[PDB]
Amino acid sequence: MKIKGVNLGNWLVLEKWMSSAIWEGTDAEDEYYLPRGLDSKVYEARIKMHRAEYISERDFARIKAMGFNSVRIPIPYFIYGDRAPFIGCIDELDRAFSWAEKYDLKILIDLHTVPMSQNGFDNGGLSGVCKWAQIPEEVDFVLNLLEKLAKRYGKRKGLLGIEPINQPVSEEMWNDMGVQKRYPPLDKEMAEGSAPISFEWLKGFYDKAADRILPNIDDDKYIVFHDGFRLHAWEEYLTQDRYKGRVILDTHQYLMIAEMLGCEQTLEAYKTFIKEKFEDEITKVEKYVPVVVGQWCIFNSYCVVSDEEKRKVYMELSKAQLKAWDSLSGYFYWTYKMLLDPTNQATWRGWDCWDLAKCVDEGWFPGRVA
Amino acid sequence: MKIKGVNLGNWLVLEKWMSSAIWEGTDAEDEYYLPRGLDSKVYEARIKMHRAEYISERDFARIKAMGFNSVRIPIPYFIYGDRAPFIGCIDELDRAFSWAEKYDLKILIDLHTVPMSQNGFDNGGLSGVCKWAQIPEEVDFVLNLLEKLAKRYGKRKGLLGIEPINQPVSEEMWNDMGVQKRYPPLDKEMAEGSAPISFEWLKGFYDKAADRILPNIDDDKYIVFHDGFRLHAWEEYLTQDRYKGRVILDTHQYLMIAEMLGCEQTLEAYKTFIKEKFEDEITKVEKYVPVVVGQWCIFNSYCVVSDEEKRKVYMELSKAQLKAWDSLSGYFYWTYKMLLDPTNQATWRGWDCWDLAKCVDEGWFPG
Repeated sequence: MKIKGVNLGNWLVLEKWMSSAIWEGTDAEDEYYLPRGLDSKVYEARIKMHRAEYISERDFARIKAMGFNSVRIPIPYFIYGDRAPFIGCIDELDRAFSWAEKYDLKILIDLHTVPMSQNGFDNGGLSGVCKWAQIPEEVDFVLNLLEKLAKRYGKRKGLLGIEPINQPVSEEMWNDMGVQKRYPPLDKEMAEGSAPISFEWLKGFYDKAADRILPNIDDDKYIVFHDGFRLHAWEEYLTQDRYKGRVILDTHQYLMIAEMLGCEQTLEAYKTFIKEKFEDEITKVEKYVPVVVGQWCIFNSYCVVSDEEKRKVYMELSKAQLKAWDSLSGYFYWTYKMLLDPTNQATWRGWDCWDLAKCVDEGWFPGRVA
Repeated sequence: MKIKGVNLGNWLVLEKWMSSAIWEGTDAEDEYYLPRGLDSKVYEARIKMHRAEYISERDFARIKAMGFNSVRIPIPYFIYGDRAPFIGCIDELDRAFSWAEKYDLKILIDLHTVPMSQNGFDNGGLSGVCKWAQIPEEVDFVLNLLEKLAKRYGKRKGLLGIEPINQPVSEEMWNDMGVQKRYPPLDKEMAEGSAPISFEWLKGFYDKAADRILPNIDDDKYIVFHDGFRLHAWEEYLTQDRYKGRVILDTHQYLMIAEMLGCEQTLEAYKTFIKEKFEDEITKVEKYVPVVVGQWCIFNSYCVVSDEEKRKVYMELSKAQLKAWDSLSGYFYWTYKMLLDPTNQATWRGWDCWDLAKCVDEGWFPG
């Protein structure tokens, strides 16, 4: 297994910072409140235009041309069109499968959002609220959704696997990130009582998700479990007989943490950090379960210095991380594409490196990975 | 600078065949009728999303990375926002200039559409109507618009030049192409009296446009005159002393026209046509005036056959035309980007080669 991938962030699951136009004229910060700030016909028009334009067949041709073999697609819980006022997008996912199959790429379906949220992050669609796991109706809704998706795509050549939930927040991450202040909730009463998701509860959900997914996908397909921010917690759970050869652990690792931990802002120090904190630690998990780094990037404060120097640095950080991931089962860069405008929004300078295809065009990431 | 360019078709000037989402739920065939088929708030939402998503900074980075130095940007006559119900797009053009200057690209501003049309083509915004040149008030509107744009951008590092009007239709084109049957007018009364634009009228308009543009652009910038489908008509006009060093002739050349004229649909026949009808003829014009081939592509009916042979044919047609243009002042591929789905909408198989960036990714055009 050598998964070389990109994420399709901000396509079917909106991330406000990655593109401004859909948010114009509203005060919404997240997916949940966007339709509440617009006339229904305007919301529909913007959503449908965004989904048609942001990712299309030509993007799959580009991803293949860069040497990737896989794509991770964040999908929303409302994909089947059964959760008003949100707009379904099963047709978009169907088209993605057709384009992946044309270009000999495989898709990891990533259920990125759930009703009432698994993390309270803005990327989860509902800022500052984290109550999904406390609401059995919505847990059951998600399990039914996962079953439907497995039945729909489980025999497809273009399926790599299914990830039952992105980024279920741990107690440590919930407290350390100060989630409800970092992503302040609009409805304070909706937010009160929110709780992080315990390891034991998550294992129980994973058991049920496996019961819905594994019987309904072909025997070469994978279930991909997010680490729930507990990289080293999963040996006993993921070495169970039912999972042998059928599972991948997804961990998300951002280079920017090096600076917070005191890494010197030189290439030599960043490369040592990548070797020690990323390669050396994560390969310990690879010993007993395949691991993909399902979100990572080259963002760093040093490059936020001439343009030539920042190009040199970005390229070396790309190569150093790619080298680390060669000791694992693979990776998905976060993210393939944004619509950032650092030329005119000067405060976003240093942040366009989260757009992988743009990194390639700037000389910040290798032109080909295979 | 040898001009190595791509067009930004379908960005600010819509062309229905290149993307479907904006037309959903309507039977509009062109720019003019789109707002007539939608609630105003829906039209505005769709136009604004399309313009934000279709072209952005990352596209200028890609164009530079692919080795181009120039973009040709079709703009609509309603760009300043003064022609209801259409939506202005000065901001978009201003952003294009900022991105071009960041990436060391130059912009040819191409006025692609005019009120009541210069060609009756769908790409002119109003199918089957061609009356602009018969309406002095709208000719004047266009002259004022060109003057404003020349003043706004004429001192900018990122400006290559200004093209006063795209594809003003000739008598021969109007007759031979059967424009009004190919692009039938929705409103027969509006279309009544449509007529092609004569060479003598066009030179008169060019004199007026040059008076609005040339005093307002710097000496390293150009007025770019479309040939009006008359490649060889311009020697006397464009060698006047006042135009020396300030002018480029824009000619549009499509390999598929060879098929209409009876060319065999083989690579060898296409290459012969490219050498004899493109290179050998257009280089005669380059001898007396700079020429750019402002729209061209690799579309051919042969490729419409194994994927590998299709790839080799496309790459050879790219290389053969690039070789032809090497003896000219430059070119702009039509077009940079489309949103076709040939996988699911098989009508478009063989047509995605009009998307230059996708050509590069398929190995149909040199990296």
